[PDB]
Amino acid sequence: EFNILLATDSYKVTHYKQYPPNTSKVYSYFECREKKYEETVFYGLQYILNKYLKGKVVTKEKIQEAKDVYKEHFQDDVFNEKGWNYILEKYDGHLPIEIKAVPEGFVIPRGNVLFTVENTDPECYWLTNWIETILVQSWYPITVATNSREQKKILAKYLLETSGNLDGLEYKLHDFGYRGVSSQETAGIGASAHLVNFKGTDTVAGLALIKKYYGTKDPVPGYSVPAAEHSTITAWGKDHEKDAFEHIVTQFSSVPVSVVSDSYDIYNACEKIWGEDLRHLIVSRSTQAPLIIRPDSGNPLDTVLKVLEILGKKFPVTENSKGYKLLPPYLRVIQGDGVDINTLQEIVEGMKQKMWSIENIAFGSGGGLLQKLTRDLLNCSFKCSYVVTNGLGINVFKDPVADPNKRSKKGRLSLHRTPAGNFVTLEEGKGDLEEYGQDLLHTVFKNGKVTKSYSFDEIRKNAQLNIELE
Amino acid sequence: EFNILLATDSYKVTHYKQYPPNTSKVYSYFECREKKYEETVFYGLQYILNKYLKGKVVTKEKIQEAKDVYKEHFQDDVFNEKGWNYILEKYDGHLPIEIKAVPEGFVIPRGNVLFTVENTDPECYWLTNWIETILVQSWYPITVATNSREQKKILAKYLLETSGNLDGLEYKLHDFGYRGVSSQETAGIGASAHLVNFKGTDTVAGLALIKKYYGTKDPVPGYSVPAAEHSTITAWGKDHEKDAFEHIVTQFSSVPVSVVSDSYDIYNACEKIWGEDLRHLIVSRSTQAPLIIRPDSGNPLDTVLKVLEILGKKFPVTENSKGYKLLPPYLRVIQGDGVDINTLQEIVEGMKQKMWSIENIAFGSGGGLLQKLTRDLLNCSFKCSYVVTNGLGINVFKDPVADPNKRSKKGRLSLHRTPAGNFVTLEEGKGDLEEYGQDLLHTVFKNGKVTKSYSFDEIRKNAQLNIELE
Ligand SMILES: CC(C)(C)OC(=O)N1CCC2(CC1)C[C@@H]2CNC(=O)N1Cc2ccncc2C1
Ligand SMILES: CC(C)(C)OC(=O)N1CCC2(CC1)C[C@@H]2CNC(=O)N1Cc2ccncc2C1
Repeated sequence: EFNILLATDSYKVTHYKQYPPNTSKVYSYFECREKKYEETVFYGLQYILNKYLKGKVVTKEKIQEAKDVYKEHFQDDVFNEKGWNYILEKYDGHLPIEIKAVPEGFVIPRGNVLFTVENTDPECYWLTNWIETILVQSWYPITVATNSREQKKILAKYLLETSGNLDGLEYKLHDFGYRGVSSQETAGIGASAHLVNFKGTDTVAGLALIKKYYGTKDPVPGYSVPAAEHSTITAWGKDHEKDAFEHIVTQFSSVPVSVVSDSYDIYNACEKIWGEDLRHLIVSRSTQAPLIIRPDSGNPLDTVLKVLEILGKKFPVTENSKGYKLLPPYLRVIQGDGVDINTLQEIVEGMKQKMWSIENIAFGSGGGLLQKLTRDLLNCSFKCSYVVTNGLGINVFKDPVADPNKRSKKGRLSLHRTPAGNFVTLEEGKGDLEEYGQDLLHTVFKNGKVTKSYSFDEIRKNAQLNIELE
Repeated sequence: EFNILLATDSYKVTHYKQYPPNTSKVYSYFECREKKYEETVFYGLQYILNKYLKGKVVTKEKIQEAKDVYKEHFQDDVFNEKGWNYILEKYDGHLPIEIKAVPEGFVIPRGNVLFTVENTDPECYWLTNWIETILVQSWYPITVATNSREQKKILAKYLLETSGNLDGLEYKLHDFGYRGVSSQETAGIGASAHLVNFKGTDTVAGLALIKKYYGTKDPVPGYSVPAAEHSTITAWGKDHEKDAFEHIVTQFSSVPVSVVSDSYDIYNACEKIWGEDLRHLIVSRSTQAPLIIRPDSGNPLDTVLKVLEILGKKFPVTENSKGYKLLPPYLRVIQGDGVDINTLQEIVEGMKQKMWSIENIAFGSGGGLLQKLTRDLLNCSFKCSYVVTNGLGINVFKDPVADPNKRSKKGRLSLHRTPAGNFVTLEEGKGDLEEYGQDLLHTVFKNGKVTKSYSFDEIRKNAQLNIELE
């Protein structure tokens, strides 16, 4: 059993004794604080609301367990038993909290309010920041979705330049990250975030998360194809790599198949094994079932270029209408080693310079896609901006002398469209003046109930690229 | 409800069709591959074995669900229903797998076998690498434990040099990482890995994980103390920072209390508020209840040094027997911003150069400790080294021409003590020659049962620093 009373930073257990006396309201907000990643995809809050925050989340037993744990953990009795019992007795253990959020999938520039949190009962002023820790973990799906989207921009730019269109863009960056993340839960969350932008994944955990918490009209939100790993090649023995390749492409003769080719010598594999010995098994394949050759080692750019050079001399290459070289439709390449947002850019630019179409290549990314990301990439942060004490509201904030970048916003916040159609966050309750049209934040959680939800289809629509919007 | 049939990389669903015909055995191993991190702490496999791998992990319902999901995911019927049904019918859904591993908490040089996996039924040759994905996630607790231990070495060195002993070392690096990790599950796993080396944590999730899967003689494996956050200071209003400080130290007058002091001006807070206005409330405190001043912004080293210099002029400083400056026992500092293994080193060395004892300071680390780590840091990797096909065992491996660092080991593996008492991994079944004594790996999992396990107390003992043992 998950216990929300045990799902906070230890020090937050002690904060109910630290706020000003006679405080009836604590109001806090989340932003991806300003100073590359100029705009962020808001995604993942709905998962947290449903899995952890909604319904009866307080019980007699959970309160007693927290009491027992904290007694030993602090070697002291500090723990707001009275405060938690109040929620249990008054609200049947539902959290007296209201959360307002920008719609999921929305693409918002840095430094804007993305969601706000406040208590709905004066007794529970302490609860707003109790749940900071769990809500701030939304940094992860936001960051995966954003970084995945930025890679989609790079791919779109180069695919368009080298081919004249964006056909198949949504399968150009595949999630290989299941083994390389920190947990099963992280795998599902991160994979789901990547699927906001693409349709290809091997991180199966993402599928069930989307089905349970978001939903799609299609049976599944992500797809894959058969592929070898080094074990299915090397098991045949060093002298039998050709036998492995032949067996595998024949087993998967009528679907696309990726075959890792660098077990011993990627260049030999391309030029002699695929390019000569087994060439007859390749050139006979359907356009709907290409062989996808997979290098997996060496300098990513150098290796991709050398593989393409080798294949271009063993297979019939055409020149497309943009002037770029194109392998025959039954043959493609996938680079799935060392791919991150930086190396992706390097590879596609290198290909373009050597006159190879991005049509020729797909990418897989594991650690770079799902694990090599932190909360400080987008400066995802939760801060109190407004309190009511003795019936008077005051606008509060931090502003550390040595770091203006950590200054936080003041007062009650709202998010608005500007006259030019951009975004602006209004501070100090100025949204109440109604000079800027409707607040784009919507109540998504109130008093233990999820009040507004988005489908995965809606999220995908909101997160589209401008070029996709033609 | 976790389903092991949906907890693998998609392509592994297709591998049972790719191995050589009549393969009865696939044998694989995990290492932290050689190229500072020269030695790794082996920790976390026991969690995976118990939570995910043991007992009846296959049911009719789980098979049908996987079948239904993969049909859509692959747009084809590639799923091995028969193979999974065999496990259900023959072994009541228990995995016919044997896993041997080095004891948890063991500190082992890079490039050694840490665990091995093989099928115990010839029909389940495909099962060995099915579970690669889930087992490889052990990289995370291994890496957190290892990186946390490397930071303990730094702290030990400087604490010993500046004070003459290691008293309180186990509380010098505190886990602040709960909000900065990618999920609740990751938080618990990561926190538990840090607790292999230290006793201080705010990531409460780590406590219940340890209790459930490992166990300690003590009631809890980790501890904390009351502390403020920016919201409990700023809520008082910008003109009332002093009132906030006074309220908090008075509420927590007889236990240690950390109070964040950089909301507006860290240097003013130290020199004028703590150092003058509230000095009388500080010098009266017990040595068991110090005020711990917490800066949280600016250059970490520069800020710590300036804070110490300020405090040194407002409070009575002594010189310890090693010649280093020491704040009075009722006053300490905690630096919890921007701390990672690199900045930790820079701060303690800078303090040493300015003649400040490491006794004066403790560290908190969040993102650096639990999130800013990837599988490539220690090159944690799972590879097939031995197969049996047509009754003949063959030693198998990869050895990519362009990257000798990715070469894998050959044949049946074992771990041994050398004549000088170091570790060596024997390949090609050479352990059977008995020239190197007994295999140090133990069977930890066999046919659905955990066969050997370790308490958290034993893991801690195994992971001790030499300087602690000495
Ligand atoms: C056919 C079409 C053009 C629509 O799509 C593609 O051509 N793609 C290129 C090939 C593709 C699908 C997209 C990526 C997957 C093949 N999988 C693969 O190579 N894997 C899986 C995996 C998981 C973890 N680690 C290592 C690997 C190696
Ligand atoms: C008294 C003794 C000498 C034994 O130990 C210390 O002096 N310590 C320094 C103070 C200590 C305990 C060890 C760390 C905790 C105070 N907690 C704290 O500042 N937090 C918690 C937190 C969690 C997430 N993010 C930000 C923070 C800010």
